[PDB]
Amino acid sequence: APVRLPFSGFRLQKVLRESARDKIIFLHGKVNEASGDGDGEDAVVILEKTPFQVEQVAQLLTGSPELQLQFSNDIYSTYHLFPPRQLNDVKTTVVYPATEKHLQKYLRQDLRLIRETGDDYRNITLPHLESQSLSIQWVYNILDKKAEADRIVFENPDPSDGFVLIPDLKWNQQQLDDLYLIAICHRRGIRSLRDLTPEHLPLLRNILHQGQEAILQRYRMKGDHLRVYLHYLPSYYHLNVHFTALGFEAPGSGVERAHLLAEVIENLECDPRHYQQRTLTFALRADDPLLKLLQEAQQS
Amino acid sequence: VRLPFSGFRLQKVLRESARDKIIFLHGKVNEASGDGDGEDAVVILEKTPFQVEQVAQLLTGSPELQLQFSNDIYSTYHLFPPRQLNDVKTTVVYPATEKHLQKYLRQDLRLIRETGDDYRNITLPHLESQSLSIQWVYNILDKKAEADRIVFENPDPSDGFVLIPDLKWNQQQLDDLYLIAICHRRGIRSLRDLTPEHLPLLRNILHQGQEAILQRYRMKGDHLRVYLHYLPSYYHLNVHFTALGFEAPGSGVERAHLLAEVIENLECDPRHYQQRTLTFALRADDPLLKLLQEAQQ
Ligand SMILES: C[n+]1cn([C@@H]2O[C@H](COP(=O)(O)OP(=O)(O)OP(=O)(O)OC[C@H]3O[C@@H](n4cnc5c(=O)[nH]c(N)nc54)[C@H](O)[C@@H]3O)[C@@H](O)[C@H]2O)c2nc(N)[nH]c(=O)c21
Ligand SMILES: C[n+]1cn([C@@H]2O[C@H](COP(=O)(O)OP(=O)(O)OP(=O)(O)OC[C@H]3O[C@@H](n4cnc5c(=O)[nH]c(N)nc54)[C@H](O)[C@@H]3O)[C@@H](O)[C@H]2O)c2nc(N)[nH]c(=O)c21
Ligand SMILES: [Y+3]
Ligand SMILES: [Y+3]
Ligand SMILES: [Y+3]
Repeated sequence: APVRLPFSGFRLQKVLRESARDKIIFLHGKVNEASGDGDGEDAVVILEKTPFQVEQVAQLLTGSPELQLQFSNDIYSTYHLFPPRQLNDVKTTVVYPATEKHLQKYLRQDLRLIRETGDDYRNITLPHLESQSLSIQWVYNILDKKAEADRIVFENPDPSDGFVLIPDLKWNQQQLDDLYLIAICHRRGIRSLRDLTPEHLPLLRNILHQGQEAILQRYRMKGDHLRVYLHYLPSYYHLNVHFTALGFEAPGSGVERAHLLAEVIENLECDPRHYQQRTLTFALRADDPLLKLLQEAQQS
Repeated sequence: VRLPFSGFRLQKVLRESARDKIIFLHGKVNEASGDGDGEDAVVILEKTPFQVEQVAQLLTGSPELQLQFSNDIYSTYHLFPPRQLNDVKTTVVYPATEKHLQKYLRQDLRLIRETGDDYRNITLPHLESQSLSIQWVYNILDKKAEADRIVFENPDPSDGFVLIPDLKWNQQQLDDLYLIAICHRRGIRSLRDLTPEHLPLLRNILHQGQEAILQRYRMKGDHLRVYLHYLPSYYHLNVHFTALGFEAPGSGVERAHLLAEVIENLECDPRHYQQRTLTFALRADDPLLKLLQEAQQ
């Protein structure tokens, strides 16, 4: 049965980000303005065109589609095609209420690289962690079985080395070409790559190997078809591991943010304090006060 | 108004990108008309970008949604919009030749984790017995070709390099800035050949390359993603310099290795790149792939 948006009204305030490459748009709206004090609340709505399902397209092309001709020369032609309902799914994500930090995170990237030494992290980034971080209530809801419980693909229930593997928020689950799952560990308080020590080795291994094996069983997708990594910086500071189809150029899979789990494990095995001592490189928005702070300590 | 053929039997997905929302299909057409004799067609379909005004108006109307899930402040849905937002850009090549098929065909990729032993025992012998020609590189290094495109050169034959635009950058804007640095010293095949003896050369590429980009384009270094491919397509050490804001093809974690970190790894771990396992993707029809998989079973 069809539902509604979880608020009334949407009045556009700002296009936060738009891209013709992946055909996505991120909108900041005011919602629920006819109640209470009348100022309404902030919501983010993300709309993304979906990947094609090849069998449905071939079936369309076999018939008489609704078309307009845009270009035509000799053996080459371009049309505008207007498919029937089934091919028209738009993937819609809603963040509501959206905080100021959400609004900042999605906004128009003017990004800059920074190389963060271990000491920068300990002295500058860690103390200012709160401002970088979004609520992880959603993570607790999965781990506590209060949301997404029927989406769990695999769970190792061990309170220290265990994890839950679920389809990622970004994936609409309708085809395997952009397969994307997230694994969140049961153990609390591992903020990021920086907290990782050899004590986490059994946890990391179970994520990598039991995650791959669960994906093989559920989706028939082999491990050499997967690109499995974490982000630094993450947006949610509870360790989370992304399992993506290798054939999908996943957004956020760039060398300036993604770190392969197999390699994180081998670094820990070669070098116990690798993630507390070494320098990690990532991108921050140009006006991010953390950037300013990090730049300042990099001469002063 | 009509497709230039009738009927479509799918033959192969030649290529697709679930990130770019495009697919390239080889079909047989006219199989159930004229003769029975099917002709070849390529049809490329691409989703269209959103227009702000159409989306804002759809959303104020409280629209047509099917819940995927919700958790806390987060929820996701399938939305089936009115016709105006559903446009698919459809490109037809008809009749298609075998040369068109070849142009779009792309092999699927498979991941491989190459040990230090794997490289010594399998990969390097395979490389010794044939690779893509690096004549174009030699020709640049000694100015027979592309001397009119040089952005910067350090002539030192051990520790120097030429910095030049990459062929795929049309140079008309900074948004997609793409340059390549090629070292003067011969016989550094890739990352696997790197030792602390290369540190002067790596540091030069990083530091003088950023300088050059700064004087040439006014682009500061913290705007730059600077890295090597592994595997490279050409086996003569080359470093890529792209605008950070450009999500460049080949800058993914499964291929790209930041130059600054490669330098720091050498400082910390002299033999890193001969001993440690490196991870890359190969085309499913690459002879090296079956070689490595056989070795590893
Ligand atoms: C709230 N929530 C989040 N996820 C998942 O948790 C991970 C946290 O990663 P993370 O902390 O490493 O960093 P992110 O910046 O979040 O990575 P991310 O947002 O992936 O950033 C990478 C890039 O993708 C871009 N992006 C964000 N959404 C989309 C999208 O829907 N489509 C496309 N094409 N790009 C998107 C974004 O601009 C950024 O450059 C992410 O994978 C979330 O989807 C959730 N998964 C489930 N099942 N349930 C939830 O309630 C939930
Ligand atoms: C010949 N040439 C190349 N470049 C640049 O040097 C860098 C080498 O990087 P690299 O050695 O790290 O390898 P790639 O980035 O994979 O390179 P790439 O050239 O993309 O190598 C791949 C090629 O093989 C082809 N290819 C890629 N995938 C497939 C596939 O799946 N199937 C088939 N059949 N072909 C494929 C593809 O068309 C492409 O031409 C790159 O940035 C090049 O653009 C050149 N630059 C200048 N200034 N002058 C030149 O003459 C010149
Ligand atoms: Y108020
Ligand atoms: Y008021
Ligand atoms: Y089927």
